[PDB]
Amino acid sequence: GPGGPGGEPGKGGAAAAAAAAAAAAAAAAAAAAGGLAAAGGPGQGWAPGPGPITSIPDSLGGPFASVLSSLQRPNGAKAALVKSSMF
Repeated sequence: GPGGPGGEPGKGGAAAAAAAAAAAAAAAAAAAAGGLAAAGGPGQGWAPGPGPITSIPDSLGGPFASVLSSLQRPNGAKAALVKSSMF
């Protein structure tokens, strides 16, 4: 036949994997000692297009984005990871 070539081997590495495993533990220990952060983005936004840097609030006590809804009806059970349980 004509043949049947292929592609060079990808990039492997054990350290790259271990690094991720250890990194995870560190974050856990850091919080155990006291507390540093909660998530990679303190505030509400995720808006379309490029936006300004995440500047901390000026004695407001709320998320980055400013509330627009005047009358926000009462709602509950709105979370991605809800506290589950089992017998």
